[PDB]
Amino acid sequence: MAKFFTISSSYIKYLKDFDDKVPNSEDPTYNNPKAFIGIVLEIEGHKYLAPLTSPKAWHANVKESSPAFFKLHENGVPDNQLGLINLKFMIPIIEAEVSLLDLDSMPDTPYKRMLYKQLQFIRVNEDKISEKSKLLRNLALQGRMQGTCDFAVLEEKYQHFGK
Amino acid sequence: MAKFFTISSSYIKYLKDFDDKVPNSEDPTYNNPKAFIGIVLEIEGHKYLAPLTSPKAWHANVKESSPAFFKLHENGVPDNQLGLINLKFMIPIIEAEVSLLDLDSMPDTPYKRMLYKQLQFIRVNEDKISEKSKLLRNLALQGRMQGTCDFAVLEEKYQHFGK
Amino acid sequence: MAKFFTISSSYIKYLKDFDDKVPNSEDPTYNNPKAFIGIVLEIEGHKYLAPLTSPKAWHANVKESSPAFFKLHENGVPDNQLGLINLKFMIPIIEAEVSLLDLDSMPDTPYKRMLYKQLQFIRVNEDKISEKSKLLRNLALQGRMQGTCDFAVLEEKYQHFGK
RNA sequence: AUUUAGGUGAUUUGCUACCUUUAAGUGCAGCUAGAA
RNA sequence: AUUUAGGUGAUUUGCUACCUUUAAGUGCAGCUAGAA
RNA sequence: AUUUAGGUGAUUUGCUACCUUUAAGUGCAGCUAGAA
Repeated sequence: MAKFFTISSSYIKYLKDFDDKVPNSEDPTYNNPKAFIGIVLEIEGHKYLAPLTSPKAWHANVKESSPAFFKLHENGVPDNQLGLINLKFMIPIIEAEVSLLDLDSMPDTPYKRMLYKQLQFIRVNEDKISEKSKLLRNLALQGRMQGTCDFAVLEEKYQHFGK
Repeated sequence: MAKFFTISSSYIKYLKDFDDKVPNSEDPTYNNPKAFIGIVLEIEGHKYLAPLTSPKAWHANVKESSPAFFKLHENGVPDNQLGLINLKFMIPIIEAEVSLLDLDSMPDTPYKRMLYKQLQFIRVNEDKISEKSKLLRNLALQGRMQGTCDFAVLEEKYQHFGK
Repeated sequence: MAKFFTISSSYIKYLKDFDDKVPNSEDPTYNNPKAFIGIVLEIEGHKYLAPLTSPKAWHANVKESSPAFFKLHENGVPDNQLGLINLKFMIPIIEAEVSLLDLDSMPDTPYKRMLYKQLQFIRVNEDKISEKSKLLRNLALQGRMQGTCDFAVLEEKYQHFGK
Protein backbone atom coordinates (compact mmCIF):
# COMPACT_ATOMS: atom_id res chain seq x y z
CA MET A 1 0.00 0.00 0.00
CA ALA A 2 1.14 3.54 -0.90
CA LYS A 3 4.26 2.85 -2.96
CA PHE A 4 5.50 4.61 -6.11
CA PHE A 5 6.06 2.50 -9.24
CA THR A 6 7.10 2.85 -12.85
CA ILE A 7 5.75 0.52 -15.53
CA SER A 8 7.63 -0.91 -18.49
CA SER A 9 6.95 0.85 -21.78
CA SER A 10 6.33 -2.44 -23.61
CA TYR A 11 3.63 -3.51 -21.13
CA ILE A 12 2.03 -0.08 -21.53
CA LYS A 13 2.02 -0.47 -25.32
CA TYR A 14 0.57 -3.99 -25.06
CA LEU A 15 -2.30 -2.72 -22.91
CA LYS A 16 -2.76 0.36 -25.12
CA ASP A 17 -3.42 -1.99 -28.04
CA PHE A 18 -6.67 -3.02 -26.31
CA ASP A 19 -7.60 0.27 -24.61
CA ASP A 20 -6.21 3.58 -25.85
CA LYS A 21 -7.05 5.28 -22.54
CA VAL A 22 -4.19 3.42 -20.79
CA PRO A 23 -1.86 6.22 -19.61
CA ASN A 24 0.77 7.53 -21.99
CA SER A 25 4.25 6.39 -20.97
CA GLU A 26 6.30 8.38 -23.51
CA ASP A 27 6.34 12.14 -24.04
CA PRO A 28 9.36 14.39 -24.73
CA THR A 29 7.88 16.92 -22.27
CA TYR A 30 8.07 14.46 -19.35
CA ASN A 31 10.92 15.38 -17.01
CA ASN A 32 10.56 12.14 -15.03
CA PRO A 33 8.84 8.87 -15.91
CA LYS A 34 5.13 8.50 -15.31
CA ALA A 35 4.76 7.60 -11.64
CA PHE A 36 2.01 5.25 -10.47
CA ILE A 37 0.78 4.68 -6.92
CA GLY A 38 -0.14 1.23 -5.70
CA ILE A 39 -1.42 -1.15 -4.97
CA VAL A 40 -4.69 0.80 -4.95
CA LEU A 41 -6.94 -2.24 -5.46
CA GLU A 42 -6.53 -6.01 -5.33
CA ILE A 43 -9.63 -7.81 -6.55
CA GLU A 44 -10.19 -11.20 -8.22
CA GLY A 45 -6.43 -11.73 -8.42
CA HIS A 46 -5.87 -8.40 -10.17
CA LYS A 47 -3.44 -5.85 -8.70
CA TYR A 48 -4.05 -2.26 -9.80
CA LEU A 49 -1.69 0.72 -10.04
CA ALA A 50 -3.05 4.20 -10.60
CA PRO A 51 -1.27 7.03 -12.45
CA LEU A 52 -0.37 10.31 -10.80
CA THR A 53 -0.98 13.52 -12.70
CA SER A 54 0.17 17.11 -12.24
CA PRO A 55 -2.29 20.01 -11.81
CA LYS A 56 -4.52 21.05 -14.70
CA ALA A 57 -7.16 23.77 -14.84
CA TRP A 58 -10.07 21.32 -15.07
CA HIS A 59 -8.93 19.75 -11.78
CA ALA A 60 -10.62 22.76 -10.16
CA ASN A 61 -14.03 21.36 -11.18
CA VAL A 62 -13.35 17.89 -9.74
CA LYS A 63 -15.73 17.08 -6.91
CA GLU A 64 -14.32 15.11 -3.99
CA SER A 65 -17.27 12.70 -4.25
CA SER A 66 -16.03 11.44 -7.65
CA PRO A 67 -14.24 8.07 -7.33
CA ALA A 68 -12.55 8.74 -10.69
CA PHE A 69 -10.01 10.93 -8.88
CA PHE A 70 -8.26 11.36 -5.56
CA LYS A 71 -7.07 14.96 -5.20
CA LEU A 72 -3.70 15.41 -3.49
CA HIS A 73 -2.38 18.20 -1.29
CA GLU A 74 0.19 18.62 1.46
CA ASN A 75 -0.92 17.34 4.86
CA GLY A 76 -2.55 20.25 6.65
CA VAL A 77 -1.75 22.69 3.82
CA PRO A 78 -4.73 22.43 1.43
CA ASP A 79 -3.56 25.33 -0.75
CA ASN A 80 -0.46 23.30 -1.68
CA GLN A 81 -2.16 21.21 -4.35
CA LEU A 82 -0.11 18.21 -5.47
CA GLY A 83 -2.08 16.99 -8.48
CA LEU A 84 -4.25 13.92 -8.20
CA ILE A 85 -4.43 10.16 -8.47
CA ASN A 86 -6.19 9.53 -11.79
CA LEU A 87 -8.03 6.43 -10.65
CA LYS A 88 -10.17 6.39 -13.80
CA PHE A 89 -7.05 5.27 -15.72
CA MET A 90 -5.72 2.69 -13.26
CA ILE A 91 -4.52 -0.56 -14.83
CA PRO A 92 -3.88 -4.13 -13.74
CA ILE A 93 -0.23 -5.10 -13.75
CA ILE A 94 2.13 -8.02 -14.15
CA GLU A 95 4.64 -7.68 -11.32
CA ALA A 96 7.57 -8.41 -13.65
CA GLU A 97 6.55 -5.31 -15.66
CA VAL A 98 6.51 -2.84 -12.75
CA SER A 99 9.32 -1.50 -10.56
CA LEU A 100 9.30 0.45 -7.31
CA LEU A 101 10.81 3.89 -7.50
CA ASP A 102 14.23 3.74 -5.85
CA LEU A 103 13.54 6.63 -3.50
CA ASP A 104 16.38 5.91 -1.09
CA SER A 105 18.90 6.03 -3.96
CA MET A 106 17.37 8.91 -5.95
CA PRO A 107 19.23 12.23 -5.53
CA ASP A 108 17.67 15.06 -3.55
CA THR A 109 15.53 17.05 -5.98
CA PRO A 110 12.40 19.21 -5.82
CA TYR A 111 10.61 16.26 -7.42
CA LYS A 112 11.72 13.87 -4.67
CA ARG A 113 10.60 16.29 -1.94
CA MET A 114 7.23 16.57 -3.69
CA LEU A 115 7.05 12.78 -3.89
CA TYR A 116 7.47 12.57 -0.12
CA LYS A 117 4.84 15.27 0.52
CA GLN A 118 2.46 13.28 -1.70
CA LEU A 119 3.39 10.03 0.03
CA GLN A 120 2.47 11.27 3.50
CA PHE A 121 -0.98 12.39 2.30
CA ILE A 122 -1.53 9.12 0.42
CA ARG A 123 -0.48 6.97 3.38
CA VAL A 124 -2.89 8.82 5.66
CA ASN A 125 -5.69 8.36 3.09
CA GLU A 126 -4.89 4.79 1.95
CA ASP A 127 -8.28 3.41 3.00
CA LYS A 128 -10.16 6.22 1.24
CA ILE A 129 -8.08 5.63 -1.91
CA SER A 130 -8.82 1.90 -1.89
CA GLU A 131 -12.53 2.54 -1.33
CA LYS A 132 -12.63 4.95 -4.26
CA SER A 133 -10.72 2.49 -6.45
CA LYS A 134 -13.11 -0.37 -5.69
CA LEU A 135 -16.17 1.86 -6.20
CA LEU A 136 -14.83 3.32 -9.45
CA ARG A 137 -14.11 -0.10 -10.94
CA ASN A 138 -17.53 -1.38 -9.84
CA LEU A 139 -19.43 1.56 -11.33
CA ALA A 140 -17.34 1.57 -14.52
CA LEU A 141 -18.06 -2.12 -15.12
CA GLN A 142 -21.80 -1.39 -14.85
CA GLY A 143 -21.47 1.52 -17.30
CA ARG A 144 -22.19 4.05 -14.55
CA MET A 145 -18.88 5.83 -14.93
CA GLN A 146 -17.92 7.51 -18.25
CA GLY A 147 -14.60 7.39 -20.04
CA THR A 148 -12.51 5.36 -17.62
CA CYS A 149 -10.17 2.56 -18.70
CA ASP A 150 -11.81 -0.62 -20.00
CA PHE A 151 -11.37 -2.74 -16.90
CA ALA A 152 -13.14 -5.79 -18.32
CA VAL A 153 -10.99 -5.84 -21.47
CA LEU A 154 -7.77 -5.06 -19.59
CA GLU A 155 -8.49 -7.80 -17.04
CA GLU A 156 -9.24 -10.23 -19.88
CA LYS A 157 -6.10 -9.45 -21.88
CA TYR A 158 -3.25 -8.31 -19.61
CA GLN A 159 -2.08 -11.77 -18.59
CA HIS A 160 -1.40 -12.66 -22.24
CA PHE A 161 1.59 -10.29 -22.25
CA GLY A 162 4.68 -12.19 -23.33
CA LYS A 163 2.64 -15.33 -24.04
CA MET B 1 -39.49 11.75 11.93
CA ALA B 2 -39.39 15.57 11.76
CA LYS B 3 -42.72 16.39 10.10
CA PHE B 4 -45.08 19.32 10.76
CA PHE B 5 -48.72 18.61 11.66
CA THR B 6 -51.92 20.38 12.65
CA ILE B 7 -54.42 18.77 15.03
CA SER B 8 -58.21 18.96 14.92
CA SER B 9 -59.78 21.40 17.39
CA SER B 10 -62.31 18.83 18.64
CA TYR B 11 -59.56 16.35 19.56
CA ILE B 12 -57.75 19.16 21.39
CA LYS B 13 -60.87 20.05 23.39
CA TYR B 14 -61.48 16.37 24.13
CA LEU B 15 -58.00 15.94 25.58
CA LYS B 16 -58.21 19.29 27.39
CA ASP B 17 -61.23 17.98 29.30
CA PHE B 18 -58.88 15.44 30.90
CA ASP B 19 -55.76 17.63 31.12
CA ASP B 20 -55.93 21.43 30.95
CA LYS B 21 -52.21 21.61 30.08
CA VAL B 22 -52.93 20.18 26.60
CA PRO B 23 -51.74 22.99 24.28
CA ASN B 24 -54.17 25.70 23.24
CA SER B 25 -54.84 25.10 19.57
CA GLU B 26 -57.04 27.99 18.48
CA ASP B 27 -56.90 31.72 18.94
CA PRO B 28 -57.69 34.82 16.85
CA THR B 29 -54.17 36.05 17.66
CA TYR B 30 -52.71 33.18 15.63
CA ASN B 31 -51.31 34.21 12.27
CA ASN B 32 -50.97 30.52 11.42
CA PRO B 33 -52.38 27.40 13.10
CA LYS B 34 -50.52 25.85 16.02
CA ALA B 35 -47.85 23.66 14.44
CA PHE B 36 -46.71 20.37 15.98
CA ILE B 37 -43.65 18.29 15.16
CA GLY B 38 -43.78 14.52 15.07
CA ILE B 39 -43.63 11.78 15.53
CA VAL B 40 -41.30 12.52 18.45
CA LEU B 41 -42.11 9.33 20.38
CA GLU B 42 -43.78 5.99 19.75
CA ILE B 43 -44.25 3.92 22.90
CA GLU B 44 -46.78 1.21 23.82
CA GLY B 45 -48.63 1.91 20.57
CA HIS B 46 -49.00 5.63 21.32
CA LYS B 47 -47.66 8.18 18.83
CA TYR B 48 -46.78 11.63 20.16
CA LEU B 49 -46.73 15.08 18.58
CA ALA B 50 -45.07 18.00 20.34
CA PRO B 51 -46.09 21.66 19.95
CA LEU B 52 -43.82 24.37 18.60
CA THR B 53 -43.78 27.72 20.35
CA SER B 54 -42.36 31.15 19.53
CA PRO B 55 -39.77 32.90 21.74
CA LYS B 56 -40.56 33.98 25.28
CA ALA B 57 -38.21 35.74 27.69
CA TRP B 58 -38.10 32.78 30.09
CA HIS B 59 -36.70 30.59 27.28
CA ALA B 60 -33.36 32.22 28.07
CA ASN B 61 -33.31 30.24 31.34
CA VAL B 62 -33.84 26.83 29.68
CA LYS B 63 -30.86 24.51 30.15
CA GLU B 64 -29.99 21.98 27.44
CA SER B 65 -30.22 19.13 29.98
CA SER B 66 -33.96 19.61 30.49
CA PRO B 67 -35.96 17.05 28.47
CA ALA B 68 -39.05 19.27 28.80
CA PHE B 69 -37.84 21.49 25.94
CA PHE B 70 -35.81 21.36 22.76
CA LYS B 71 -34.60 24.86 21.90
CA LEU B 72 -34.51 25.65 18.19
CA HIS B 73 -32.16 27.83 16.18
CA GLU B 74 -30.92 28.03 12.61
CA ASN B 75 -28.21 25.49 11.73
CA GLY B 76 -24.85 27.13 12.33
CA VAL B 77 -26.49 30.44 13.26
CA PRO B 78 -27.19 30.15 17.02
CA ASP B 79 -28.18 33.83 17.32
CA ASN B 80 -31.19 33.17 15.04
CA GLN B 81 -33.32 31.59 17.76
CA LEU B 82 -36.45 29.89 16.43
CA GLY B 83 -38.49 29.22 19.57
CA LEU B 84 -38.64 25.70 20.94
CA ILE B 85 -40.33 22.33 20.86
CA ASN B 86 -42.33 22.23 24.11
CA LEU B 87 -41.93 18.53 24.83
CA LYS B 88 -43.57 18.82 28.26
CA PHE B 89 -46.89 19.45 26.48
CA MET B 90 -46.66 16.72 23.85
CA ILE B 91 -49.79 14.62 23.35
CA PRO B 92 -50.71 11.22 21.94
CA ILE B 93 -52.72 11.44 18.74
CA ILE B 94 -55.31 9.62 16.67
CA GLU B 95 -54.17 9.50 13.05
CA ALA B 96 -57.61 10.61 11.84
CA GLU B 97 -57.39 13.84 13.88
CA VAL B 98 -54.03 15.14 12.58
CA SER B 99 -52.94 16.43 9.18
CA LEU B 100 -49.53 17.02 7.65
CA LEU B 101 -48.79 20.61 6.79
CA ASP B 102 -49.01 20.98 3.00
CA LEU B 103 -45.50 22.40 2.65
CA ASP B 104 -45.01 21.49 -1.01
CA SER B 105 -48.21 23.43 -1.78
CA MET B 106 -48.25 26.22 0.82
CA PRO B 107 -47.61 29.62 -0.78
CA ASP B 108 -44.13 30.92 -0.17
CA THR B 109 -44.13 33.20 2.89
CA PRO B 110 -41.54 34.26 5.47
CA TYR B 111 -43.32 31.86 7.84
CA LYS B 112 -42.69 28.96 5.45
CA ARG B 113 -39.00 29.88 5.15
CA MET B 114 -38.81 29.87 8.96
CA LEU B 115 -40.51 26.46 8.96
CA TYR B 116 -37.79 25.11 6.67
CA LYS B 117 -35.01 26.55 8.81
CA GLN B 118 -36.67 24.89 11.82
CA LEU B 119 -37.09 21.61 9.92
CA GLN B 120 -33.39 21.38 9.06
CA PHE B 121 -32.33 21.80 12.70
CA ILE B 122 -34.98 19.34 13.87
CA ARG B 123 -33.96 16.74 11.29
CA VAL B 124 -30.31 17.03 12.33
CA ASN B 125 -31.34 16.54 15.98
CA GLU B 126 -34.26 14.11 15.56
CA ASP B 127 -32.54 11.40 17.61
CA LYS B 128 -31.87 13.83 20.47
CA ILE B 129 -35.46 15.08 20.35
CA SER B 130 -36.76 11.51 20.55
CA GLU B 131 -34.44 10.74 23.47
CA LYS B 132 -35.61 13.84 25.32
CA SER B 133 -39.27 12.94 24.69
CA LYS B 134 -38.86 9.40 26.01
CA LEU B 135 -36.92 10.64 29.06
CA LEU B 136 -39.44 13.40 29.76
CA ARG B 137 -42.40 11.02 29.63
CA ASN B 138 -40.61 8.52 31.88
CA LEU B 139 -39.68 11.15 34.48
CA ALA B 140 -43.12 12.79 34.37
CA LEU B 141 -44.88 9.47 34.97
CA GLN B 142 -42.69 9.00 38.03
CA GLY B 143 -43.61 12.52 39.15
CA ARG B 144 -40.07 13.83 38.64
CA MET B 145 -40.92 16.59 36.11
CA GLN B 146 -42.65 19.90 36.77
CA GLY B 147 -46.08 20.77 35.38
CA THR B 148 -46.07 18.64 32.24
CA CYS B 149 -49.06 17.10 30.52
CA ASP B 150 -50.71 14.17 32.31
CA PHE B 151 -49.43 11.42 30.04
CA ALA B 152 -51.04 8.60 32.05
CA VAL B 153 -54.57 10.00 31.78
CA LEU B 154 -54.02 11.09 28.17
CA GLU B 155 -52.88 7.60 27.18
CA GLU B 156 -55.80 6.11 29.12
CA LYS B 157 -58.47 8.33 27.53
CA TYR B 158 -57.36 9.55 24.09
CA GLN B 159 -58.36 6.50 22.06
CA HIS B 160 -62.01 6.75 23.15
CA PHE B 161 -62.50 10.02 21.25
CA GLY B 162 -65.60 9.77 19.07
CA LYS B 163 -66.53 6.35 20.48
CA MET C 1 -8.11 5.62 41.82
CA ALA C 2 -7.14 9.33 41.92
CA LYS C 3 -6.80 9.74 45.68
CA PHE C 4 -4.09 11.54 47.65
CA PHE C 5 -2.27 9.61 50.38
CA THR C 6 0.51 10.00 52.88
CA ILE C 7 2.62 6.99 53.82
CA SER C 8 3.96 6.21 57.27
CA SER C 9 7.56 7.31 57.77
CA SER C 10 8.49 3.90 59.20
CA TYR C 11 7.25 2.09 56.09
CA ILE C 12 9.19 4.52 53.89
CA LYS C 13 12.41 3.96 55.84
CA TYR C 14 11.85 0.18 55.83
CA LEU C 15 11.61 0.22 52.03
CA LYS C 16 14.58 2.59 51.78
CA ASP C 17 16.63 -0.09 53.54
CA PHE C 18 16.26 -2.17 50.37
CA ASP C 19 16.14 0.55 47.69
CA ASP C 20 17.62 4.02 48.22
CA LYS C 21 15.56 5.53 45.39
CA VAL C 22 12.34 5.25 47.44
CA PRO C 23 11.26 8.90 47.83
CA ASN C 24 12.43 10.92 50.82
CA SER C 25 9.30 11.29 52.94
CA GLU C 26 10.19 14.00 55.45
CA ASP C 27 12.66 16.88 55.32
CA PRO C 28 12.60 19.82 57.77
CA THR C 29 12.23 22.16 54.79
CA TYR C 30 8.99 20.43 53.72
CA ASN C 31 5.90 22.55 54.32
CA ASN C 32 3.63 19.52 53.94
CA PRO C 33 4.27 15.77 53.98
CA LYS C 34 5.24 14.13 50.72
CA ALA C 35 1.92 13.50 48.96
CA PHE C 36 1.33 10.35 46.92
CA ILE C 37 -1.35 9.59 44.34
CA GLY C 38 -2.97 6.19 44.02
CA ILE C 39 -3.82 3.61 43.39
CA VAL C 40 -1.99 4.01 40.09
CA LEU C 41 -1.33 0.30 39.50
CA GLU C 42 -2.62 -2.97 40.92
CA ILE C 43 -0.64 -5.97 39.68
CA GLU C 44 0.05 -9.43 41.14
CA GLY C 45 -1.60 -8.37 44.39
CA HIS C 46 0.67 -5.33 44.77
CA LYS C 47 -0.98 -1.91 45.13
CA TYR C 48 1.13 1.03 44.00
CA LEU C 49 1.25 4.67 45.06
CA ALA C 50 3.27 7.26 43.19
CA PRO C 51 4.87 10.37 44.70
CA LEU C 52 4.02 13.86 43.53
CA THR C 53 6.86 16.30 43.00
CA SER C 54 7.01 20.06 42.49
CA PRO C 55 8.55 21.67 39.38
CA LYS C 56 12.26 21.34 38.68
CA ALA C 57 14.15 22.86 35.77
CA TRP C 58 14.79 19.47 34.17
CA HIS C 59 11.04 18.83 34.04
CA ALA C 60 11.17 20.95 30.88
CA ASN C 61 13.10 18.17 29.11
CA VAL C 62 10.58 15.43 29.98
CA LYS C 63 8.83 14.00 26.93
CA GLU C 64 5.21 12.87 27.17
CA SER C 65 6.06 9.41 25.83
CA SER C 66 8.16 8.56 28.88
CA PRO C 67 6.19 6.35 31.31
CA ALA C 68 8.58 7.43 34.08
CA PHE C 69 6.55 10.64 34.59
CA PHE C 70 3.07 12.08 34.23
CA LYS C 71 3.32 15.87 34.01
CA LEU C 72 0.56 17.82 35.75
CA HIS C 73 -1.03 21.14 34.87
CA GLU C 74 -4.30 22.96 35.43
CA ASN C 75 -7.12 21.74 33.18
CA GLY C 76 -7.18 23.95 30.10
CA VAL C 77 -4.27 26.08 31.35
CA PRO C 78 -1.10 24.35 30.05
CA ASP C 79 1.13 27.20 31.27
CA ASN C 80 0.10 26.47 34.90
CA GLN C 81 2.38 23.52 35.57
CA LEU C 82 1.58 21.61 38.77
CA GLY C 83 4.66 19.41 39.01
CA LEU C 84 4.48 15.77 38.00
CA ILE C 85 3.69 12.28 39.19
CA ASN C 86 7.11 10.63 39.50
CA LEU C 87 6.01 7.13 38.53
CA LYS C 88 9.61 5.93 38.34
CA PHE C 89 9.70 6.13 42.16
CA MET C 90 6.30 4.58 42.82
CA ILE C 91 6.20 1.95 45.56
CA PRO C 92 4.00 -0.93 46.62
CA ILE C 93 2.13 -0.27 49.86
CA ILE C 94 0.68 -2.00 52.89
CA GLU C 95 -2.76 -0.49 53.42
CA ALA C 96 -2.30 -0.12 57.19
CA GLU C 97 0.75 2.08 56.53
CA VAL C 98 -0.99 4.61 54.25
CA SER C 99 -3.59 7.28 55.04
CA LEU C 100 -5.84 9.34 52.82
CA LEU C 101 -5.27 13.07 52.94
CA ASP C 102 -8.08 14.68 54.96
CA LEU C 103 -9.39 16.86 52.13
CA ASP C 104 -12.88 16.97 53.69
CA SER C 105 -11.74 18.53 56.99
CA MET C 106 -8.41 20.16 56.13
CA PRO C 107 -8.65 23.96 56.37
CA ASP C 108 -8.59 25.87 53.11
CA THR C 109 -5.05 26.84 52.07
CA PRO C 110 -3.34 27.65 48.76
CA TYR C 111 -1.75 24.20 48.91
CA LYS C 112 -5.21 22.63 49.16
CA ARG C 113 -6.39 24.69 46.18
CA MET C 114 -3.44 23.34 44.19
CA LEU C 115 -4.28 19.82 45.36
CA TYR C 116 -7.79 20.19 43.95
CA LYS C 117 -6.53 21.45 40.59
CA GLN C 118 -4.12 18.49 40.49
CA LEU C 119 -6.94 16.12 41.44
CA GLN C 120 -9.15 17.27 38.57
CA PHE C 121 -6.34 16.89 36.03
CA ILE C 122 -5.44 13.45 37.41
CA ARG C 123 -9.08 12.29 37.45
CA VAL C 124 -9.49 13.20 33.77
CA ASN C 125 -6.29 11.25 32.95
CA GLU C 126 -6.77 8.25 35.29
CA ASP C 127 -6.52 5.62 32.56
CA LYS C 128 -3.46 7.22 30.96
CA ILE C 129 -1.73 7.30 34.35
CA SER C 130 -2.53 3.63 34.97
CA GLU C 131 -1.24 2.67 31.51
CA LYS C 132 1.99 4.56 32.13
CA SER C 133 2.40 2.91 35.54
CA LYS C 134 1.99 -0.60 34.16
CA LEU C 135 4.30 0.11 31.21
CA LEU C 136 6.96 1.72 33.39
CA ARG C 137 7.02 -1.21 35.80
CA ASN C 138 7.17 -3.67 32.89
CA LEU C 139 10.05 -1.85 31.18
CA ALA C 140 11.96 -1.28 34.42
CA LEU C 141 11.82 -4.98 35.30
CA GLN C 142 13.38 -5.73 31.89
CA GLY C 143 16.08 -3.10 32.42
CA ARG C 144 14.60 -0.93 29.65
CA MET C 145 14.13 2.09 31.95
CA GLN C 146 16.91 3.96 33.79
CA GLY C 147 17.24 4.60 37.52
CA THR C 148 13.72 3.80 38.71
CA CYS C 149 12.86 2.07 41.95
CA ASP C 150 13.84 -1.59 42.27
CA PHE C 151 10.36 -3.00 41.84
CA ALA C 152 11.46 -6.64 42.05
CA VAL C 153 13.23 -6.11 45.39
CA LEU C 154 10.47 -3.86 46.76
CA GLU C 155 7.80 -6.43 45.85
CA GLU C 156 9.89 -9.20 47.40
CA LYS C 157 10.52 -7.31 50.66
CA TYR C 158 7.63 -4.93 51.39
CA GLN C 159 5.37 -7.52 52.96
CA HIS C 160 7.77 -8.48 55.77
CA PHE C 161 7.45 -4.97 57.23
CA GLY C 162 6.96 -5.13 61.03
CA LYS C 163 7.62 -8.87 61.35
C1' A D 1 -50.66 29.95 26.62
C1' U D 2 -49.10 26.83 30.50
C1' U D 3 -43.52 31.20 33.17
C1' U D 4 -35.65 26.43 34.52
C1' A D 5 -36.50 18.22 36.62
C1' G D 6 -33.03 16.21 39.99
C1' G D 7 -28.22 14.52 39.90
C1' U D 8 -22.76 12.85 38.36
C1' G D 9 -16.30 16.19 40.66
C1' A D 10 -12.89 13.96 48.56
C1' U D 11 -13.52 20.56 45.64
C1' U D 12 -17.01 23.27 41.23
C1' U D 13 -19.21 30.11 39.56
C1' G D 14 -21.54 30.10 34.44
C1' C D 15 -22.51 27.44 30.17
C1' U D 16 -21.65 22.73 28.22
C1' A D 17 -20.71 17.32 28.52
C1' C D 18 -22.64 13.21 31.05
C1' C D 19 -26.71 10.12 33.93
C1' U D 20 -31.99 8.86 34.60
C1' U D 21 -31.79 6.81 41.40
C1' U D 22 -31.62 0.52 36.24
C1' A D 23 -25.97 6.06 36.61
C1' A D 24 -23.22 9.46 35.40
C1' G D 25 -18.21 15.59 36.17
C1' U D 26 -16.21 15.99 30.10
C1' G D 27 -15.06 20.55 27.53
C1' C D 28 -14.75 25.88 27.42
C1' A D 29 -14.44 30.35 30.19
C1' G D 30 -13.39 32.81 34.84
C1' C D 31 -10.46 32.74 38.95
C1' U D 32 -6.16 30.52 40.73
C1' A D 33 0.37 30.44 40.12
C1' G D 34 -0.17 27.23 45.73
C1' A D 35 4.69 23.00 46.35
C1' A D 36 6.39 17.41 47.46
C1' A E 1 15.74 14.69 46.51
C1' U E 2 17.01 11.00 43.06
C1' U E 3 18.53 15.56 37.37
C1' U E 4 14.95 12.91 29.21
C1' A E 5 13.60 4.68 27.95
C1' G E 6 13.87 2.79 23.06
C1' G E 7 11.01 2.78 18.77
C1' U E 8 6.71 3.32 14.77
C1' G E 9 7.00 7.52 8.41
C1' A E 10 10.86 4.01 1.28
C1' U E 11 11.41 10.73 3.83
C1' U E 12 10.41 13.63 9.20
C1' U E 13 12.77 19.79 12.75
C1' G E 14 9.67 20.68 17.29
C1' C E 15 5.70 19.20 20.04
C1' U E 16 1.86 15.74 19.99
C1' A E 17 -0.34 10.92 18.53
C1' C E 18 0.91 5.81 18.41
C1' C E 19 3.83 1.00 20.08
C1' U E 20 6.30 -1.95 24.10
C1' U E 21 11.31 -5.08 20.33
C1' U E 22 5.07 -10.29 19.35
C1' A E 23 4.32 -3.99 17.93
C1' A E 24 3.28 1.07 16.31
C1' G E 25 3.91 7.79 12.25
C1' U E 26 -1.74 10.52 13.73
C1' G E 27 -2.33 15.74 14.37
C1' C E 28 -0.69 20.71 14.75
C1' A E 29 3.24 23.93 13.54
C1' G E 30 7.65 24.75 10.66
C1' C E 31 9.91 24.41 6.10
C1' U E 32 8.57 23.24 1.29
C1' A E 33 5.33 25.31 -4.00
C1' G E 34 8.57 20.55 -6.81
C1' A E 35 5.28 17.98 -11.76
C1' A E 36 3.28 12.79 -14.47
C1' A F 1 -2.42 13.02 -22.38
C1' U F 2 -7.25 11.33 -22.03
C1' U F 3 -10.76 17.77 -20.38
C1' U F 4 -16.83 17.05 -13.35
C1' A F 5 -20.70 9.62 -12.39
C1' G F 6 -25.56 9.57 -10.63
C1' G F 7 -28.10 10.19 -6.19
C1' U F 8 -29.50 11.18 -0.49
C1' G F 9 -32.91 17.23 2.41
C1' A F 10 -41.76 17.70 2.38
C1' U F 11 -37.10 23.06 1.12
C1' U F 12 -31.24 23.26 -0.86
C1' U F 13 -27.01 28.23 -4.32
C1' G F 14 -21.47 26.74 -3.72
C1' C F 15 -18.32 23.46 -1.60
C1' U F 16 -18.19 19.48 1.78
C1' A F 17 -20.35 15.13 4.24
C1' C F 18 -23.06 10.84 3.06
C1' C F 19 -24.80 6.58 -0.48
C1' U F 20 -23.56 3.08 -4.63
C1' U F 21 -29.99 2.43 -7.22
C1' U F 22 -29.43 -3.32 -1.56
C1' A F 23 -28.79 2.91 -0.03
C1' A F 24 -27.67 7.88 1.59
C1' G F 25 -28.40 15.50 3.34
C1' U F 26 -23.69 16.14 7.68
C1' G F 27 -20.61 20.48 8.08
C1' C F 28 -19.11 25.37 6.60
C1' A F 29 -20.57 29.61 3.88
C1' G F 30 -24.41 32.64 1.58
C1' C F 31 -29.22 34.20 2.28
C1' U F 32 -32.95 34.64 5.86
C1' A F 33 -34.75 37.49 11.39
C1' G F 34 -40.30 35.03 9.68
C1' A F 35 -43.86 33.27 14.86
C1' A F 36 -47.28 28.86 17.46
